[PDB]
Parts: sequence; C-alpha cells; structure tokens
Amino acid sequence: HHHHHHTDPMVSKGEELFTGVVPILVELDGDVNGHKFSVSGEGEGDATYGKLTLKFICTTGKLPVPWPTLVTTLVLCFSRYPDHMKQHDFFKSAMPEGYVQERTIFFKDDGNYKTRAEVKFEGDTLVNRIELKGIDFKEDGNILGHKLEYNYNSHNVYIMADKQKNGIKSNFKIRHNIEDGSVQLADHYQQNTPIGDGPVLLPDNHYLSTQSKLSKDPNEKRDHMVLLEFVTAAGITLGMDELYK
Repeated sequence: HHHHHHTDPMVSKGEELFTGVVPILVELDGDVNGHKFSVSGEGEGDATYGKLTLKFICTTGKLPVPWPTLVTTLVLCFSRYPDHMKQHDFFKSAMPEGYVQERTIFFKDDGNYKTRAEVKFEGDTLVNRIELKGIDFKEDGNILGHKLEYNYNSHNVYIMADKQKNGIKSNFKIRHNIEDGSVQLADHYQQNTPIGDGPVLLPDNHYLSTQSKLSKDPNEKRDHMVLLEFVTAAGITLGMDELYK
C-alpha cells in the first residue's frame, strides 16, 4: 500500500496519514449573484489508487448552478503520486495541519467564482471547508440558466512551486459541455499555502492527470451529485539512463 517505507522521514509522515481508506467531509457555503446555497459531501479517499468516491447534497434545496461547475471546488491530497515523485507532494506534506486552497474561476463570456477553502484533518476525517462567491453572471446564461450537460472531461493540471508563498500555484482550463454541443470555458487560477508553519515539500513542475464520472443515486430525492474521480501525478522522469534502456 504501503505506505511508510521511504528513506525520507518527512515523506514517510505524510504518506502514513493517507495509507488506507480515509473518510472525507466536504462543506461549501455559496453565493452566486445573491443566490445562496449550501452543499455537504461525504465519502472516502484511497490515495494509494488516486481514488475518490463522494456524494454531494444541496442542503438548501435546488442548486442554483450546474453541479459540474462545482467539481473542482468540491481534495488533491488524494492524488496518487508515483514513488519517484513523492518528494513533490505538497498536499500530503502540509497535513495534518492542512492547507488553504484559493481559486478564481473565470467562465468565459459569463461570471466568475472566487473560492477559499481549508483542507485539514479533524481526527480521522479529511475535511474540506469552502466559501464560494460568484458575481457578474448572466441570469439566463449557461450557468444560472442550467444549460450545461451533466458530465465531465479529463484533464492535465500543471502544478508549479510558488516559493515566496511557501506553497504552490496552478492555472488550467476546464471545458463544460453545453447542451447545444458547444463548450463553456472555465479558466482556473489556483494557489495553495500551508496552514501550519512546519516544513512542506515544494515541488518541481509536474502535472495531475484527472478523470471524473458523474452519476445520480436513484433513491435520492434531494438535488445531488455522485462523483467517482481518479487523480495521478505525472510528468517527471526517473534515472538511470533510463532504468529500462
């Protein structure tokens, strides 16, 4: 699994927290053009396989934006980092004290989300607590008019160190499929910083390869999303010239 046996005791510490299946709670408070809503999510993460299983419920009634637009906002510490890359796993290294994750998400020709989250352990539970603010949306556009398909694409998200912040940054493009066959671009800008003052791992440039499947619970009457997601780190090669040459 294993996941204690690394020569680096800092790596060992972070990896230990994510051995096995870890329960997850997600809490989001949102306001988009004054449309207020809340989401609660539950499930588990198995970082050894890069695997996330989560069910989200809108606890205020009808979600006023399409569920796919919230996927990126609603725990990259469950990414599978290859053994030769484990020195570049910022997310696990910040645990259990945790990290702040902040984004601005620009929906092209529409409004923007600004998000601030804190991701940390509460006992055995990995908790993602989020505030989301959206402004300048078209009230009958693709987001507030619910014109997006209920599905999700696969991505390569590039991570860079942000050294003077002692953290990381990323910018990446998500396309949401529009029901007429077109696409709604959501351009993501992201930064993460540790919550503790302890040492963290600042990574070399690399990327996260993501894939997500959205489904519905056939017995659930509340507005909700079921998410099955896999995330794997990649983009750094090993030695020696090469192991397989």
